[PDB]
Amino acid sequence: AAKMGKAEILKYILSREIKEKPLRSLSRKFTDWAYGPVSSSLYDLTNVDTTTDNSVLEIIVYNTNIDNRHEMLTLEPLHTLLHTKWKKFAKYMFFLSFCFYFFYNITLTLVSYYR
Amino acid sequence: LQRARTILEFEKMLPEWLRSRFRMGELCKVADEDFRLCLRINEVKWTEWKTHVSFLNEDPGPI
Amino acid sequence: AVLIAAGADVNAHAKGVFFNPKYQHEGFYFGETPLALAACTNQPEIVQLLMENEQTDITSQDSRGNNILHALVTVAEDFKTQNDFVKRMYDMILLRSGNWELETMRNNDGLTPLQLAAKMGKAEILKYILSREIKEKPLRSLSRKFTDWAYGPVSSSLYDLTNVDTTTDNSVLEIIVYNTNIDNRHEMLTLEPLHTLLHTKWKKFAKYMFFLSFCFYFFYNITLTLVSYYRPREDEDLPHPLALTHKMSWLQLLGRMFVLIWATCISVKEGIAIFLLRPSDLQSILSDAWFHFVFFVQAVLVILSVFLYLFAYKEYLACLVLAMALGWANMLYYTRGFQSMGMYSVMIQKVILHDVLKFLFVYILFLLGFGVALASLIEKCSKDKKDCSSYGSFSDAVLELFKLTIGLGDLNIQQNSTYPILFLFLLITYVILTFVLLLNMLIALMGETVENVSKESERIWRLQRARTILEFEKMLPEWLRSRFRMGELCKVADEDFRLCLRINEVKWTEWKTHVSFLNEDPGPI
Amino acid sequence: IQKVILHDVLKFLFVYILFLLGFGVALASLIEKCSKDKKDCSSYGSFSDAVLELFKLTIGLGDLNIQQNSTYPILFLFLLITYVILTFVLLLNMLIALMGETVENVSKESERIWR
Ligand SMILES: CCCCCCCC/C=C/CCCCCCCC(=O)O[C@@H](COC(=O)CCCCCCCCCCCCCCC)COP(=O)([O-])OCC[N+](C)(C)C
Ligand SMILES: CCCCCCCC/C=C/CCCCCCCC(=O)O[C@@H](COC(=O)CCCCCCCCCCCCCCC)COP(=O)([O-])OCC[N+](C)(C)C
Ligand SMILES: CCCCCCCC/C=C\CCCCCCCC(=O)O[C@@H](COC(=O)CCCCCCCCCCCCCCC)COP(=O)([O-])OCC[N+](C)(C)C
Ligand SMILES: CCCCCCCC/C=C\CCCCCCCC(=O)O[C@@H](COC(=O)CCCCCCCCCCCCCCC)COP(=O)([O-])OCC[N+](C)(C)C
Ligand SMILES: CCCCCCCC/C=C\CCCCCCCC(=O)O[C@@H](COC(=O)CCCCCCCCCCCCCCC)COP(=O)([O-])OCC[N+](C)(C)C
Ligand SMILES: CCCCCCCC/C=C\CCCCCCCC(=O)O[C@@H](COC(=O)CCCCCCCCCCCCCCC)COP(=O)([O-])OCC[N+](C)(C)C
Ligand SMILES: CCCCCCCC/C=C\CCCCCCCC(=O)O[C@@H](COC(=O)CCCCCCCCCCCCCCC)COP(=O)([O-])OCC[N+](C)(C)C
Ligand SMILES: CCCCCCCC/C=C\CCCCCCCC(=O)O[C@@H](COC(=O)CCCCCCCCCCCCCCC)COP(=O)([O-])OCC[N+](C)(C)C
Ligand SMILES: CCCCCCCC/C=C\CCCCCCCC(=O)O[C@@H](COC(=O)CCCCCCCCCCCCCCC)COP(=O)([O-])OCC[N+](C)(C)C
Ligand SMILES: CCCCCCCC/C=C\CCCCCCCC(=O)O[C@@H](COC(=O)CCCCCCCCCCCCCCC)COP(=O)([O-])OCC[N+](C)(C)C
Ligand SMILES: CCCCCCCC/C=C\CCCCCCCC(=O)O[C@@H](COC(=O)CCCCCCCCCCCCCCC)COP(=O)([O-])OCC[N+](C)(C)C
Ligand SMILES: CCCCCCCC/C=C\CCCCCCCC(=O)O[C@@H](COC(=O)CCCCCCCCCCCCCCC)COP(=O)([O-])OCC[N+](C)(C)C
Ligand code: NA
Ligand code: NA
Repeated sequence: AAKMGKAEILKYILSREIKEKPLRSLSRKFTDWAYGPVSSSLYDLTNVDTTTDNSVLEIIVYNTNIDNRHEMLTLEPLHTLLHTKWKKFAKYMFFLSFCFYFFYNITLTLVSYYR
Repeated sequence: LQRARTILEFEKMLPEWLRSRFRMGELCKVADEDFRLCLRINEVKWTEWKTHVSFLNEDPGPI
Repeated sequence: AVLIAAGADVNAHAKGVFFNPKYQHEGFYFGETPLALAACTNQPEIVQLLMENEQTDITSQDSRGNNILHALVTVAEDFKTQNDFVKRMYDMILLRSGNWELETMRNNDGLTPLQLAAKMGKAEILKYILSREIKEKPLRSLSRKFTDWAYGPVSSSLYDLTNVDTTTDNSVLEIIVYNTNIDNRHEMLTLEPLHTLLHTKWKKFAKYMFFLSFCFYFFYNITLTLVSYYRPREDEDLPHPLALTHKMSWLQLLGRMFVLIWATCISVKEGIAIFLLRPSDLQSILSDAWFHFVFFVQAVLVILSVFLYLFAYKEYLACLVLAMALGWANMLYYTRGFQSMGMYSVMIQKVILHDVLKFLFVYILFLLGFGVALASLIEKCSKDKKDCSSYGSFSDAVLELFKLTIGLGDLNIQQNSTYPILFLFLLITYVILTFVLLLNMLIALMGETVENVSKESERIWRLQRARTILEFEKMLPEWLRSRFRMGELCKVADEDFRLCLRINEVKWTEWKTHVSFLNEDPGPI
Repeated sequence: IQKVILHDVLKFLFVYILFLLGFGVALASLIEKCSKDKKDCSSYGSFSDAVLELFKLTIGLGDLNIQQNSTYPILFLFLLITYVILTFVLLLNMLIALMGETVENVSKESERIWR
């Protein structure tokens, strides 16, 4: 479904929640607790995070064939998962890549202007 | 979408011991003899009032 | 119902940390009592069942001092997210209580439920309270809006001004104008008693104090300009004219004395105002205290140039010229006295922040980047003739590319370059990026900005004028505050005298027999 | 033409003249006397002369010489670039965008106004 860009089916599978008791273990979304209007849910990450090969997240980002990649990344477990990777490690590696490339351009400029 | 490609390219050049330090999700028991890694999202809904029946924990705090 | 009949305590307080959460997603605050829980979860039949029991204490307070009405204000949200149940729960509990005990109670911050709604920006609840009108006879004195007379489609109403006008501390009007936290101040000032009240203050005193502030600041800039343009330019005529360092009995000497005195008065007045309203937020520095900052810098540069001449350090002339240029630019503050020019100044502020700053960042990158590459391609000109290239250094190349952008001068492609074809390639690439792409895209992006903010620019202007009105009101003497008095004293109920504001109205669509009124005879009496 | 003059052009001219006359006095009072050996050492030598130079810059005629007879040459260049940003980048481009809003509204009614 991720490979062929079927966004309606993909939304249904990633957030499937079965409240009936004998078939509850077929869910991928679970309610952990609730009180009044407030609740907290858990989303299954088994074959969607990048800990295995050909995961759902990797297939969507690198899929040059389909035309709706930027709509499929709005879906519910994928959006928070990219946010968590940016906050923990990815924002600091991006700043360090900027600093090394800036110092590379400064030095190349100064040795060419002051020949 | 452009920033997402930058994130996954940074993730592949990390050593395997450092991939284990930055770990998305928590190990949870969702059913009898069924342990899955899960991601937590909170929510507030004011429009559909129902009696809550299906839950994993009776006590609703951060535990 | 089975538990209450068997002796369950109807006054218990759930006071744990889950019921008083530090962050929003970790719990659910509702006011800690069983009556408040049933109201906040939209259960109107349990609320009715609880209030009929005579053991239920309807006026109790929780750990932070909130009663039942404070708690409903805290959980309220707008119509798209929550519908209108919270407003309906407020009305049902208030009428059952039957007096003014609940709405005059203060929490641990010292706030009534009316003050708390203004502080938290709850616009739906605030609209309901300010215009509450109860037509049923025994509960009529709980109203804040009264019908004075009516005849056919024409009627005249009175609005209670008790804790909303600025005659007391922490009034509703003052809380809304100075609330830098919320994002909907300019929507809340459209509400019914607040809008006419600002109109009345402008007509009676505030429009005349605004004109007098303009005249004094204009004469201050005229005199500062004339004594700086007409300095004694002679080397032998040393003394600076400002403040009369050599008393010479010259007529019109008082303008040179006016500038030194008036610059001190600005620097004290703006020194106090920046102290009392200090922002912890850069968006509030630009949206409230901008013209406090730039009037203060201008007055300091005038005082600082006086000390530099009296010690003769020659840098006094630089401080004077920066003070003149900033002074005439500061005249744009006074456009907010008109609707047409005031909305135009709102547009200027939005276009600078959304469009102009992004353009300047990319343009300077292209200017400095192409500037070094062209300058390092030019050979030495120490041989026979001088003046063989205008791109001979980095400073010279940047100046030539800047003049090309604004279209001044001439273009010579015959420089002293080692590679003349490569020189022309880089120069044409610069023209395409700036003349064809970036300047034309700036015009198109401004068209999108103008379309969005034109919907809101009238309400943003009225918020700016409202801050000017309340600042003028605080500098009046107490005997003169009594002369300009909003409202009239009216008898709205038996032994109940309130200050009220009158608003007239014509309604052609709902025909009814008029029953509730304060006066049988409908004229101006 | 009548609607654009009244709604857009008159507001532009008021703010432009304030910037023109205000920056004109400040630049002119920074220029030294030219009574010594050579004449014609500055084109900003008076208030009338400085206003003419800033007007020609706006409509793009002539040449630009930053080497005047200023006491403080860096301060002279700072005020001149600030004038360019306020008029060339901000006010002239915003005028085009505001005319687009005026054309959209009055095009609905312009046939009935003509009749
Ligand atoms: C401290 C010196 C500042 C200027 C320095 C220049 C470079 C630094 C630039 C820094 C970034 C600029 C961003 C400014 C954003 C807000 C501007 C603004 O208020 O827009 C207003 C337009 O009228 C103006 O005042 C704008 C004109 C530009 C400033 C004048 C240039 C200086 C002139 C001479 C140069 C001498 C400089 C001498 C000192 C170096 C209208 O806005 P508003 O809708 O009414 O809402 C704000 C008002 N409110 C907050 C009360 C509600
Ligand atoms: C698309 C159009 C827009 C373009 C805009 C950007 C384009 C910028 C264009 C730049 C072209 C000018 C540089 C060429 C070099 C000339 C020589 C020179 O004197 O350089 C000197 C440095 O000069 C400076 O430091 C410049 C000072 C102004 C800085 C930017 C203005 C701030 C605007 C804020 C207002 C914001 C408004 C408020 C916001 C609402 C030193 O070099 P030198 O070799 O030693 O020279 C001899 C020195 N001597 C002269 C004393 C003897
Ligand atoms: C907890 C957060 C940090 C955790 C991870 C940190 C360790 C790193 C993890 C793994 C090691 C890195 C593998 C190879 C590195 C090669 C470097 C290189 O060629 O540049 C690469 C940047 O590469 C970067 O990731 C930027 C940071 C430099 C890493 C240097 C490691 C030492 C740490 C710091 C040393 C002392 C500094 C101390 C600073 C205080 C190329 O950049 P690019 O963006 O990939 O490609 C260009 C853009 N493009 C896509 C358009 C083409
Ligand atoms: C019935 C209607 C009138 C009733 C009230 C009248 C009495 C006054 C009431 C109270 C007294 C005033 C208190 C202090 C005054 C200090 C002056 C000063 O520093 O300038 C202040 C203006 O201040 C003004 O209000 C403008 C009018 C000057 C008041 C002078 C009183 C004598 C009256 C006239 C004398 C003879 C003239 C005769 C004319 C025919 C500063 O202006 P600002 O706007 O506050 O701040 C700058 C803008 N900013 C916010 C961006 C920073
Ligand atoms: C225009 C100059 C061009 C050249 C300037 C160059 C720089 C340009 C810089 C900025 C451009 C803007 C310039 C500022 C304009 C003036 C301020 C103002 O707004 O006045 C306003 C009111 O003020 C009046 O009452 C009108 C003046 C009548 C005389 C009253 C004198 C007061 C003394 C009496 C007491 C004596 C007490 C003293 C002794 C005790 C006019 O606005 P309005 O729209 O008519 O108000 C109605 C608004 N409403 C309909 C929405 C409700
Ligand atoms: C074309 C004939 C041939 C040439 C004739 C040449 C000579 C012509 C002489 C005089 C006519 C000059 C204009 C005066 C009338 C403007 C009307 C207007 O819309 O004002 C508006 C603002 O506009 C201002 O008033 C702001 C200041 C403008 C500067 C002129 C001072 C006004 C007093 C005149 C003294 C003269 C000083 C200037 C001397 C040149 C009114 O403000 P507002 O009501 O709050 O906002 C409107 C929005 N609303 C309608 C929905 C509420
Ligand atoms: C000019 C004189 C020097 C000033 C320098 C420092 C001034 C900076 C101080 C204050 C302005 C910073 C923003 C604070 C308020 C945010 C609101 C906003 O509109 O920002 C916008 C622009 O912001 C950017 O991201 C542009 C990137 C660079 C801006 C700063 C460097 C100036 C570039 C070279 C200039 C030097 C040239 C000098 C020589 C020619 C964010 O983009 P947005 O999405 O459209 O915002 C929508 C609103 N929102 C945030 C709520 C979503
Ligand atoms: C408050 C903050 C706002 C300030 C303004 C805003 C920030 C503006 C940012 C930067 C402005 C200044 C840039 C640094 C260079 C200094 C210039 C210099 O000193 O010239 C000297 C060094 O010149 C060189 O060595 C060659 C150039 C080196 C830097 C390469 C520029 C490309 C950067 C591209 C990306 C940069 C930007 C990226 C996008 C933003 C020599 O030059 P000269 O011609 O031989 O001098 C003759 C006189 N003299 C012989 C007596 C000495
Ligand atoms: C995917 C495709 C995109 C990229 C494609 C390339 C890949 C990039 C990789 C490498 C770059 C290849 C150049 C090698 C470096 C040599 C430079 C050199 O010698 O200067 C040469 C000029 O050079 C130019 O003017 C053109 C350079 C850019 C070519 C790319 C065209 C861009 C498309 C736009 C198409 C229109 C542009 C055509 C404009 C001519 C000649 O030097 P000279 O000054 O003549 O010698 C002195 C004069 N004399 C003869 C009297 C003795
Ligand atoms: C040009 C020659 C000298 C003329 C001077 C006197 C001419 C004045 C005579 C008549 C025009 C005045 C308006 C009367 C009719 C109102 C309709 C209107 O569109 O006005 C608008 C502009 O009005 C302003 O407020 C602009 C502020 C200054 C205008 C007057 C000074 C000119 C500035 C310097 C020029 C001198 C430059 C000379 C040297 C270069 C009001 O804004 P609006 O909200 O968009 O209006 C919508 C319609 N409404 C009112 C129904 C709401
Ligand atoms: C019908 C109404 C429409 C009329 C047109 C529209 C109205 C236009 C408004 C104004 C136009 C005229 C401005 C007044 C100055 C007179 C100029 C002068 O006489 O020069 C003399 C005085 O020059 C000086 O003393 C220095 C400048 C003083 C005023 C400061 C201007 C800043 C105002 C900023 C805000 C103002 C605007 C605010 C926004 C609107 C000397 O100058 P000179 O170079 O040495 O002369 C040489 C020849 N001579 C030696 C033989 C003598
Ligand atoms: C909240 C922050 C906003 C406000 C910040 C400041 C607060 C305002 C409060 C006080 C103003 C501070 C200046 C003190 C007065 C001294 C003036 C002076 O001596 O002239 C100086 C130049 O001066 C300049 O060119 C820059 C002046 C404006 C600086 C503000 C930058 C605006 C942001 C835009 C950033 C880019 C702008 C950078 C452009 C350089 C030097 O004089 P000179 O001509 O060199 O001397 C003769 C030449 N000689 C050396 C050969 C012998
Ligand atoms: Na031109
Ligand atoms: Na030209």
